[PDB]
Amino acid sequence: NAMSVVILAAGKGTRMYSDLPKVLHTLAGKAMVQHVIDAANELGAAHVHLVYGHGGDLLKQALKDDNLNWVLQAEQLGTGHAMQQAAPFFADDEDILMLYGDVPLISVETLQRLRDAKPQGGIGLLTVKLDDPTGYGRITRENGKVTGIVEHKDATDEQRQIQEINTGILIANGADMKRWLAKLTNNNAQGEYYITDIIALAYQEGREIVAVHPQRLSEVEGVNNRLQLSRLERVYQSEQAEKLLLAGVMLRDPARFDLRGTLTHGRDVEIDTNVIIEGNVTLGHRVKIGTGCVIKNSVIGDDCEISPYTVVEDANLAAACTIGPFARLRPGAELLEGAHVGNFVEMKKARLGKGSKAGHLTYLGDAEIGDNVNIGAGTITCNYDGANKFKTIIGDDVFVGSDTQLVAPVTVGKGATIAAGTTVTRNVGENALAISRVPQTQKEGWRRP
Amino acid sequence: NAMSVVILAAGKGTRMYSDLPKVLHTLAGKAMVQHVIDAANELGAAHVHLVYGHGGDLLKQALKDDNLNWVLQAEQLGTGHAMQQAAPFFADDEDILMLYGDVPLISVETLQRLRDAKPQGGIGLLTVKLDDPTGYGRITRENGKVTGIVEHKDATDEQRQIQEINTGILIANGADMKRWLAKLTNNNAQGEYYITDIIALAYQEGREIVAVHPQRLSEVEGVNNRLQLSRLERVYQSEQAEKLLLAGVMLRDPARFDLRGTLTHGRDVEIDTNVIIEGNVTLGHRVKIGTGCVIKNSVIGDDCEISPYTVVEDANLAAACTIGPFARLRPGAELLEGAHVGNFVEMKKARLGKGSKAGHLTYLGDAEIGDNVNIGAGTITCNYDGANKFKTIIGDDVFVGSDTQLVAPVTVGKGATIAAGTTVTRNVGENALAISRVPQTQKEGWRRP
Amino acid sequence: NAMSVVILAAGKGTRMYSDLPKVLHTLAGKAMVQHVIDAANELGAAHVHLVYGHGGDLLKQALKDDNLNWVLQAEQLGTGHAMQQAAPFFADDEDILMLYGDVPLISVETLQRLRDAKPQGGIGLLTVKLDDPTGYGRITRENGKVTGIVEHKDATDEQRQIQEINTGILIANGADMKRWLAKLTNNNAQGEYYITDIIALAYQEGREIVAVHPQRLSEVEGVNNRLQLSRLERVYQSEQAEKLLLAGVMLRDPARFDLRGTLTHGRDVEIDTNVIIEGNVTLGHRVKIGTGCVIKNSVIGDDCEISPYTVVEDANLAAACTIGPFARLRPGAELLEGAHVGNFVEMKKARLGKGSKAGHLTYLGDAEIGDNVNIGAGTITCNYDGANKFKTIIGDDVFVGSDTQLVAPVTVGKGATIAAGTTVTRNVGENALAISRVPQTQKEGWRRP
Ligand SMILES: CC(C)(COP(=O)(O)OP(=O)(O)OC[C@H]1O[C@@H](n2cnc3c(N)ncnc32)[C@H](O)[C@@H]1OP(=O)(O)O)[C@@H](O)C(=O)NCCC(=O)NCCS
Ligand SMILES: CC(C)(COP(=O)(O)OP(=O)(O)OC[C@H]1O[C@@H](n2cnc3c(N)ncnc32)[C@H](O)[C@@H]1OP(=O)(O)O)[C@@H](O)C(=O)NCCC(=O)NCCS
Ligand SMILES: CC(C)(COP(=O)(O)OP(=O)(O)OC[C@H]1O[C@@H](n2cnc3c(N)ncnc32)[C@H](O)[C@@H]1OP(=O)(O)O)[C@@H](O)C(=O)NCCC(=O)NCCS
Ligand SMILES: CC(=O)N[C@H]1[C@@H](OP(=O)(O)OP(=O)(O)OC[C@H]2O[C@@H](n3ccc(=O)[nH]c3=O)[C@H](O)[C@@H]2O)O[C@H](CO)[C@@H](O)[C@@H]1O
Ligand SMILES: CC(=O)N[C@H]1[C@@H](OP(=O)(O)OP(=O)(O)OC[C@H]2O[C@@H](n3ccc(=O)[nH]c3=O)[C@H](O)[C@@H]2O)O[C@H](CO)[C@@H](O)[C@@H]1O
Ligand SMILES: CC(=O)N[C@H]1[C@@H](OP(=O)(O)OP(=O)(O)OC[C@H]2O[C@@H](n3ccc(=O)[nH]c3=O)[C@H](O)[C@@H]2O)O[C@H](CO)[C@@H](O)[C@@H]1O
Ligand SMILES: [Co+2]
Ligand SMILES: [Co+2]
Repeated sequence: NAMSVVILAAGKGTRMYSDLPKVLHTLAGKAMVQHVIDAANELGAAHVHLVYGHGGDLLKQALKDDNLNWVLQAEQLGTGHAMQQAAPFFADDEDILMLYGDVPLISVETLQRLRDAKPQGGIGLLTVKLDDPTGYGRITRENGKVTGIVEHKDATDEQRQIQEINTGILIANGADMKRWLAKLTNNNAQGEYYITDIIALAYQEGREIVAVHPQRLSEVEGVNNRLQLSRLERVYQSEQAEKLLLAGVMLRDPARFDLRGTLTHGRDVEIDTNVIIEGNVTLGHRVKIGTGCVIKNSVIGDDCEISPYTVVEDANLAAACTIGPFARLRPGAELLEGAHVGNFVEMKKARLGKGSKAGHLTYLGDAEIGDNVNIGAGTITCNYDGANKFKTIIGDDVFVGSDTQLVAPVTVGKGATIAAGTTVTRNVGENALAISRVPQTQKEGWRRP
Repeated sequence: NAMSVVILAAGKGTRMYSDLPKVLHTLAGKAMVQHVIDAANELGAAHVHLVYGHGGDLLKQALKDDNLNWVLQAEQLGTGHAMQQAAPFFADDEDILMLYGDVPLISVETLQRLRDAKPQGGIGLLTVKLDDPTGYGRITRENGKVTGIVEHKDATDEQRQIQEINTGILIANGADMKRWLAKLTNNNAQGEYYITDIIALAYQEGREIVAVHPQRLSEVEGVNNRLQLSRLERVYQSEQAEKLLLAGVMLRDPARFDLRGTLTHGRDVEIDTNVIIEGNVTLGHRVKIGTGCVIKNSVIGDDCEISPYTVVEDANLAAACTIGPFARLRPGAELLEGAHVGNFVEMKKARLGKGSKAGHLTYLGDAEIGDNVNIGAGTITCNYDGANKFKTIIGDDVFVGSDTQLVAPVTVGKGATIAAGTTVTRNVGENALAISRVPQTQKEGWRRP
Repeated sequence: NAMSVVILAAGKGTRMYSDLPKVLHTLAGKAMVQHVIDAANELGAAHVHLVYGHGGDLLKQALKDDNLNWVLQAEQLGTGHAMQQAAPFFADDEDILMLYGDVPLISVETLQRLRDAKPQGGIGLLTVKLDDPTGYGRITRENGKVTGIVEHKDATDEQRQIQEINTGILIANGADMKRWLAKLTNNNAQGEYYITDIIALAYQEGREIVAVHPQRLSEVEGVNNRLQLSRLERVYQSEQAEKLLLAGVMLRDPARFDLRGTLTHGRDVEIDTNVIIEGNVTLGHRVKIGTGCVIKNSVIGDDCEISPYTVVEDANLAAACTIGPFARLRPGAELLEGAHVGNFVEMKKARLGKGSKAGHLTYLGDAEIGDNVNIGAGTITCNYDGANKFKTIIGDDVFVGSDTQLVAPVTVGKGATIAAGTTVTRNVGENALAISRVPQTQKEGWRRP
């Protein structure tokens, strides 16, 4: 079938105390409204009409989906009024699903359910029964049939007793929506245009409204302040964790895990406490990730062991690598099979070959390191003259003594050995020993301050 | 009006298994009893009478408030007896509020409520209804009026059914308190002096006792062991977190945040998981604090980005700074606008000028660094001859090569450049290149062990 | 009395999505089944019969207890059938307790209770009443007496209403067990051998079955997937935490603490958030452990202060030491009294004497350091020529300048002083100043790229 989605995101989010549009505040690493658009496109929406009021600049900057149609609502005179603005783009032959930009957790499964329930020529409405229905539009039925919605401000003490409430999500046909929308007036408590009136209009036209319910309450919870955003973030993380656990991923504490992106994985992956996964992360089989690690946009091969407090960004680790604790891999770091990176080591745009080790207090940037190479503690590749960055190349079987600086550009041939404390400014030959050392001397009977 | 507070802190805290007075064990970074004194002074108490038994030495050492009057209770013969000791200092014309030193969460709002309820010449009593009232003094009323309190040991099976219990907090007039206190005897189950008897004495004198209730149960919960202290700590942290969230501060996980001091803040501040705030911390607008950071007594300007696992103490960061991950700023560290501090870098009593960068494996202590300065990786300021510490000064536009030691005291002029691996013992001129390098040589066909 | 235990561990654990036997997946640092064996031996079991199906190789590899008797169950035809295999080794004069290898939390106290309840010649059965008894064997009683168990598949709608269910744990005499086991047939819903039938057989023999209940539900919860394992891990950690709190150990957040081994401790020990304890750890009096520390198999003396994010393995710290933040102690690290280790410092097979300090960016391996020694920042002991490792010895009162490398083997005598930036290849005399420095020179008017 055909269907388009309209997302209302023109409301003011003052209880957030922010200089950023409310629907842009993130949850799980992404804008609240991006979550809604994702569900919209995942549902098959043909067009996605974003109705906004202000901060349109900040909005277009952050939102760049293709099926995105921007609709301005200069004045917020109500949800019905906001829909009136988008109406012009509705297709008589297409279904129109309405959503809120501040209700991020709504699921596609529930939206698919609502979809299939919409009566022909009728309306699909999503409702939930709440313990305390205060503030919500009340659902009135006659002989068991939905005949309308009474906003909290307008309901009578008696109607206020109804616990079935309107969540705000509904689907109808473009043409229908258009005829009803045109007949809206604002004679009411709030003195605005209620999109909720269309339920009545449709009913007295003979049409029928069907009400389906969500799988969970959080599915239709809206965000008006940062406490509510916080709450939903935990709900989301708890769901993510459950899925992973049931999928074979062991989490040492599901309450202390955060997934802010996408995780692909093999079998027997084990993740300890307080680990954060961001962007796109791929883990091979039997990968072990110690406590406190932050992994972002990286590939980690089979049998890798990431020790506690290790930060990895845009890195690529081949099989059987061991890194950490306290290691920092920056964009471009690559570790071939069996490579080892110890504590207080930083890598950026550098490849460490098979079986090579960089054990301690080392900085490797803009470097190409061969296999079975040993980088002594304190080694640093000085890759920047203050204007340009230069490359350092270290061949296979090289042994770099502790506290060596390699002033780029420089190449060290296979099997070379670099004396501890050497400042390397010139290429080193294969099988040669490079050194720039002052012989050690002594001064007898020396007294300090 | 006039009012004084009496804090009972002379009881034994044996279930703590500690060599430190029970009321000194901290909650949220401060002694349990300091919490009570804070509420007392915040309520306007004129005098605060601390009734203690032992560890008076450790107590005076830790408690140094001005309105503090120490009252010794050599023997713990009961709460009534403890009040008898403080009685001599009560003012006939002042109200006397009684509190417990091991009930830290009592709120000022609830204490203010009790204050305004106290009948003229009567007593203000705080009561709570509990599911299991075992162990607590039972509140007896007649025709709906509080006529006394029956301690658990003395109540009858029937009175033990009463669920309204005495929390221990009450307020009365100095003179009244004095006449009643003098009439206390210890004929009872426990064989001690119950301050709770004054309720009866006042009633048969014709006076009236009013009972107000707390806002929350935790408000009047007492601490007898470390599990209970733990519980209250989480309650306290949860309240703190809520306030911040509602005030515009985004916390990625309110359950993984700890505030042990005071936090001032601007708008759009974002705090990730497991961050600890201690002492007095001020955050400008849009400050981002990554996971695992510990921030103590520091000032952080607008737009600063603190990366994961960064420890900051008594530091001052100007606007737009970026520090971490794995950075350690010690007392005296100062970063001017746009300064950058990378991983595995430590600063102590050192100022890093505008746009200056200290990227990796570096230690800067007792240093003054100008603007647009670049401190190569591995650089260390050797600020201590073993007896005294000395200052290092680096002018603007200086470029310090990797692995350079600056033996203090030394000054590097503007625009100078220091060769990688240099040991700087003498001042460097402006626009000069300093170096102390051995030319690199090679030994052909070298074989390692 | 005499008693042997049989542990069924031959079932398939497919919902784990693992290549490792289900009962080998760990909880609190140890294999699920090791937990059961521990309780078995702690209960006094004489023999422990492990009934397994596959992965026997991986099982024997990981399990090496002495009283362990391996019984193969090539085909899993039911629990009764599995017991039939172990039957041959039962002693007519001994009690036989049956347990599950995937029910790790069962307690010895509850097992001791079941023990003492077993009627003479009867059966001790453990039962729990569940809200939703679906899937569990149903307990049928007549006139209040247990007369059998009806498996869920076989119960009638009416029997399915019974909420008292069989947990699977039972104890009986060897001889009895043997006669009943021999009379089992598999005419039933599942078409297998139910060990649960023996309850009926015993009843019609005139014997009596007694049902005792566990202290907590988690005690008899089984693990079929990683979500359930996760759940139990938290239950276990929560219990551990409670015990410690009640024993005098202060935990800043009992929900953020993990004990995966054994902890011995003194008084007033304080542990902050996110600390992990592994293997055997001993803490003296008043030890303070900051947030994020990982302590494994170490000894920590009185008054030690471990700062945030410090990793300690197989270390030994004397009294009053201070280490961290960001410190890494590896196997063999030893700190004598009052020693200090700062940030970004790593130690391995090295002893730091009384009052000695290694403040920053330092690596000490295979070293012996005397008392009152000061290791300047950037110091590194180059303990490996690429084939062998060598020892570095530093006498008392030595002062090592920043960025010094000590090429092992080398000895520095008492009171010596090593100039900053020195490469030490030869022994240094007592009270001598060692140096290998190029005098600093300057090049006027130097311009960078
Ligand atoms: C000192 C340094 C700046 C010189 O760079 P360079 O210009 O490429 O080296 P050059 O071969 O051109 O010679 C430089 C000058 O120093 C002098 N020089 C070289 N080696 C010397 C030594 N051992 N002793 C004294 N003077 C020496 C030369 O005479 C030469 O100038 P000249 O034209 O008068 O002969 C450079 O080697 C260095 O240490 N750079 C820093 C790299 C770094 O740490 N980067 C970190 C990136 S994050
Ligand atoms: C080596 C060191 C101790 C000398 O300090 P100093 O006394 O201030 O330096 P001085 O100029 O007084 O001269 C010291 C002696 O060494 C000798 N010397 C200096 N430079 C030398 C060189 N390149 N080669 C050989 N000998 C040298 C001098 O002859 C002099 O003694 P003299 O009186 O016999 O001539 C010092 O430079 C050093 O490295 N200090 C450590 C700083 C540090 O790392 N602090 C960390 C704080 S946490
Ligand atoms: C350079 C190094 C490899 C030499 O080791 P060594 O063989 O034990 O030292 P030796 O005394 O045997 O002499 C080595 C050679 O270098 C030459 N040499 C020594 N000092 C020199 C100097 N200052 N300048 C030039 N050449 C020098 C010698 O002539 C000698 O060879 P020769 O037989 O031709 O005379 C060594 O000192 C070193 O730096 N090792 C690395 C240690 C390390 O960092 N380990 C980390 C473990 S994780
Ligand atoms: C009249 C109406 O529709 N009532 C419904 C609306 O209440 P109500 O009108 O009170 O809801 P809100 O004011 O929060 O607005 C709903 C959503 O519409 C957006 N918005 C609102 C006004 C506007 O002019 N433009 C705009 O884009 C808001 O940004 C928000 O995303 O949602 C409730 C659920 O939350 C339902 O139970 C109510 O029946
Ligand atoms: C007789 C009396 O007052 N009973 C009240 C008291 O019980 P109860 O007397 O049982 O309470 P506690 O023994 O815990 O003592 C209360 C507080 O008084 C202090 N203290 C106690 C005795 C002493 O000689 N000196 C001293 O300073 C303790 O340190 C504690 O801070 O508190 C309960 C609430 O917790 C009330 O429900 C009881 O009605
Ligand atoms: C017939 C029987 O005994 N029923 C009991 C069994 O159910 P049920 O037979 O359904 O239980 P499971 O299939 O999970 O097996 C129980 C335990 O026995 C092991 N196993 C099973 C079959 C086999 O051939 N070999 C083997 O070693 C499993 O690995 C598991 O550790 O446990 C339930 C509690 O969990 C009880 O309420 C049921 O009354
Ligand atoms: Co060096
Ligand atoms: Co160095």
